[PDB]
Amino acid sequence: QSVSRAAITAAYRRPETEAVSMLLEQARLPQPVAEQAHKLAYQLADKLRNQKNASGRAGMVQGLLQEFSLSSQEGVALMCLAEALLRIPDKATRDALGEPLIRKGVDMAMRLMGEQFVTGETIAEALANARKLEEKGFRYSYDMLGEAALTAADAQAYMVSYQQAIHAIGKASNGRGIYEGPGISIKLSALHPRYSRAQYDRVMEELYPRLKSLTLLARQYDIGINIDAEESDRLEISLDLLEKLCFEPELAGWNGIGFVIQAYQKRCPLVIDYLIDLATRSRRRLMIRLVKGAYWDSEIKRAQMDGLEGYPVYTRKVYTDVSYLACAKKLLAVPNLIYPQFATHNAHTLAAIYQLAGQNYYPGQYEFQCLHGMGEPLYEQVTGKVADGKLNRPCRISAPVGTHETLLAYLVRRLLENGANTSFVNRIADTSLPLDELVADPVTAVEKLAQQEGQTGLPHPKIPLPRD
Amino acid sequence: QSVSRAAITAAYRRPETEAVSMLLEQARLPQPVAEQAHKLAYQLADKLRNQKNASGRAGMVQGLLQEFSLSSQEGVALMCLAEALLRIPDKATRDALGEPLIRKGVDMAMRLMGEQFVTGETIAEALANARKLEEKGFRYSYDMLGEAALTAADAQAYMVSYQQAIHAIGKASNGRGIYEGPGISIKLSALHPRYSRAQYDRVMEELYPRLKSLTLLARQYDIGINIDAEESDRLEISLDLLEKLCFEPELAGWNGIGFVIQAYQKRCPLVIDYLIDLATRSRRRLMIRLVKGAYWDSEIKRAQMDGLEGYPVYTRKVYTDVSYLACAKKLLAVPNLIYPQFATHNAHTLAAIYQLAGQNYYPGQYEFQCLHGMGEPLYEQVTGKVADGKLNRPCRISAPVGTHETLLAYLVRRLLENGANTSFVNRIADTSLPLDELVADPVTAVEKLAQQEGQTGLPHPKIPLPRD
Ligand SMILES: Cc1cc2nc3c(=O)[nH]c(=O)nc-3n(C[C@H](O)[C@H](O)[C@H](O)COP(=O)(O)OP(=O)(O)OC[C@@H]3O[C@@H](n4cnc5c(N)ncnc54)[C@H](O)[C@@H]3O)c2cc1C
Ligand SMILES: Cc1cc2nc3c(=O)[nH]c(=O)nc-3n(C[C@H](O)[C@H](O)[C@H](O)COP(=O)(O)OP(=O)(O)OC[C@@H]3O[C@@H](n4cnc5c(N)ncnc54)[C@H](O)[C@@H]3O)c2cc1C
Ligand code: PRO
Ligand code: PRO
Repeated sequence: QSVSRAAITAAYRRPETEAVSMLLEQARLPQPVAEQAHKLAYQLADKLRNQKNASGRAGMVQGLLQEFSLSSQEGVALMCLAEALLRIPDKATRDALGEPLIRKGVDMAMRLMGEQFVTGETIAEALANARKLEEKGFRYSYDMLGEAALTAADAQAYMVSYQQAIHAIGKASNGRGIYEGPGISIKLSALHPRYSRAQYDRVMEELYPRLKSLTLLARQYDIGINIDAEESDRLEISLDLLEKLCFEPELAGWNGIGFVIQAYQKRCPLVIDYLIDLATRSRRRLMIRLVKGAYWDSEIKRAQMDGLEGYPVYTRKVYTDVSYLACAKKLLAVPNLIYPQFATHNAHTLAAIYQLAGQNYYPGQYEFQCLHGMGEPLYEQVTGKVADGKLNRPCRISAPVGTHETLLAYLVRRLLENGANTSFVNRIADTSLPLDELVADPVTAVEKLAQQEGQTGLPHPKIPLPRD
Repeated sequence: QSVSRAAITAAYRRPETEAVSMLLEQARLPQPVAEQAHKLAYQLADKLRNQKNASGRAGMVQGLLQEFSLSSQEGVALMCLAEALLRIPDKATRDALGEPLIRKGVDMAMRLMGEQFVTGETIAEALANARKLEEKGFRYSYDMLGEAALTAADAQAYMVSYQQAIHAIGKASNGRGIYEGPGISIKLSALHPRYSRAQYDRVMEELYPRLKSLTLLARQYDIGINIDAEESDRLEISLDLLEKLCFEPELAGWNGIGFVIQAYQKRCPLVIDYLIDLATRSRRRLMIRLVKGAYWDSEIKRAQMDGLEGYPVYTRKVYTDVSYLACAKKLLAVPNLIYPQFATHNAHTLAAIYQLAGQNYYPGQYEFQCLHGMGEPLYEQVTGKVADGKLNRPCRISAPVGTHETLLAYLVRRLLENGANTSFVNRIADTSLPLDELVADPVTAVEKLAQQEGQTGLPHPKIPLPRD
């Protein structure tokens, strides 16, 4: 292994106290930036939570809930009475006065809950919905749903669907290019049967030609093509496929190759070192999507079943936040080698990146990204003209495309993300949680914990090492 | 009285069978137009009701509500189970498994329900919220809340507030003119103490100088100034004030004077004849807002208490719809004399006007109008580029401005409008009412009734003549 590859391998499951301790100073926002990040986060979160005055309206209630000392069911009864009285037109009059059931229930609940996250059933239908937000400065990346191909036929169907999508998106793009125009994202698990346990030689012989073919096609249309990151035990093979791809003669001089890295992995900073080296050696700018990570629940369960030395991911959410900030700094440092794409729905994460990116923004410096159905509310404050009170930073929406038959795995990941009490999108709905706690700085949070617990970066109390 | 004024007076309370019979053929859409109106209405209503697939989602439910023959509380219990099961991260595991209380209650319920209809507490705050929709082709008219001045001081305060608003809107308009730029609306009841019973000589001596002053000021900024229509027994005096205003030398050649007429009045078509004559004599194009009418409940109660020969308004909602269509045709016929502004939230009314207005639309031919908090959803399909799937017709939003202390009377009118089972905005929420019934043609509805009941335009069965 190369120096940078060896360093990745060695960091696979290193102890959390150690990993978190190393990240801390790399993630720390310089005091001035910290404060600007705080103010911007607070404001973003305020406008988002209180768009329709959901807090000021709670305040008006409690103001009467005390002046009369009434209960919940009490105050409501009064409002109904007041409503009925307001429907009196004249003021004077008002004044004077088996298993299939279960199998189907799950299918239906998935489809009902899933609609909000799907852009369209077909690529043409998704493209049709693009202009509305593209006219406002948003960009799109299309995500053909369907993964973990089980058969050769499965993988073939996915391959054909991706090709068709690229032709369609590429015709829609119409020369707009990899930054300003739409792109596509692909899952390697979709292109090779039984990817989860696939061996190196079969992946190269079979998966790679498909990856190359799609990438050449994307390049012909000059659209971005991004490789999604999946389970942690596929990181290594994904790097081998990326390595090989970046040295294809037909791809020389083209900067449309994109790759996701997951901040919840202890390996993330080390993967960045490798990528910086790869960009240098292959003479290109890589489009790098920095994400926190979508498979956390399964990663913990997987590690606990394999009874290994440790976890490949962090066990406290705040450590993932710290990792993301440290990694973001590393990416922003090398604008000649990387085009960073900062995927987040978290107002603080967004504000911190906005500040870390420094003065003198230019369009091709970086972009934000979000998931359809989750990020638009927040990024409506961000993408757009400064005169209209926006930040004038581009956001690319990831737009799932497919029918109910391909929706399951993606939906479950969205359920987990939205429903977790640690998630920003969950906590911002909790009007009992003060904005300041919601946008609290992750580094300072970690230092608080370290003081209270006796050392930095201890694992989650409820998540012991697999061997315990 | 002039011929046209005499004809108004004589129509004040004419029998509904007679009034409705006269309107019917004036309102009838020529067969071809009728069908295009139907298709457009249907489509507008479909997109509005089913924006987030609220009907297709009901269809998916009932499809299982039968395949298992489960009740409402039953199906829900299943969805919760299916939701909990979808939160299992791994598929294998999932598979294997006193009076102040009342006085305050009314105040609070008003403010809570009222927020959705108010644009801002102050004119500057309302103006600040303009760009978002003005950038999309919407226009605004600002409605300083507060009416029925009881004292001389009250009316003075309203006068001062209107003046300040005109300066602010006029500075915001910045030369955009009466069609493309924002304007203001005023209530005469706000400018004169105890307007409801005010005598002709005192109104002219006191109200008129204030009306003139505001209109001259509006003209200096070249912004529209619209006179709201209020209770029916103030129609006559409002016409006298308008008559006088239109002959002011300082207003000669200026077409920014606006005036509301209420289609639910039997007098409406006759008022149009008068207005057409007034525009001719005073040598101007009048901005005429055709509305159905906001005071129906009070009008019925007022007439029943005065025990007069009949009602000044129709007693069936469908007759008001017919009156509006007939009046709309009359207005569209005289583009040199009137700039018609068609206020409606009703998809059929809108579609019918769109068709009646004929081929070869030009911006200054007419506009649509709506109330803030009620019309934007519908007009998002209407105002905008044809390429984006819109109708490319302008809509002017009426935007209430003021604090909770001025909100009461307006809110009650909105409660009545929204809550009435006869209102389009109520029925469109009723997913059990088929789109075709919702957008049913009013003339054909009236003819159906006439066949079933034995004659055309009979009063509402539940609303006898006041003397019964
Ligand atoms: C355009 C786009 C593309 C994406 N592509 C991928 C992809 O290819 N692969 C993928 O894995 N994800 C991908 N993601 C999504 C992603 O990783 C999640 O949306 C994300 O982790 C949420 O981060 P957040 O800052 O919005 O929310 P935040 O609420 O700030 O953080 C949320 C989360 O932190 C983590 N976490 C939660 N609990 C813990 C814990 N106890 N210990 C340690 N970490 C914890 C998680 O990673 C998690 O989702 C993509 C997202 C977008 C917007
Ligand atoms: C910009 C703007 C300015 C306005 N200015 C005024 C104004 O100065 N004065 C004013 O009075 N209104 C005014 N209105 C509002 C108005 O009159 C109501 O919003 C309106 O009547 C609703 O009509 P619609 O076509 O949207 O709804 P629809 O549901 O199609 O019709 C609604 C209604 O029909 C009528 N109605 C209801 N029941 C009956 C019945 N049993 N018999 C006969 N008629 C019935 C009513 O007039 C009523 O509101 C204005 C509205 C707007 C948008
Ligand atoms: O599949 C997922 O969950 C993430 C989110 C978009 C694609 N990668
Ligand atoms: O006051 C009302 O109710 C109507 C609606 C806007 C102004 N005239």
